[PDB]
Amino acid sequence: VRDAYIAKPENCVYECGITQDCNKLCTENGAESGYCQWGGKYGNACWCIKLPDSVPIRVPGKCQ
Repeated sequence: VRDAYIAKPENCVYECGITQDCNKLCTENGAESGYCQWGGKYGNACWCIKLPDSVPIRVPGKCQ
């Protein structure tokens, strides 16, 4: 597993600061940890700590 910017398909980010449940969603997904990254390359997004291969992250492209 490895840290990264967790997201939801199709290639879509997960805004935070309003839900404040990144740690829960991340953990449940199978990640070691997670939180709300307020200030990232693509703005505010739910960050994930230690994510399994099966659970990829947001990739550079369009959303569907």
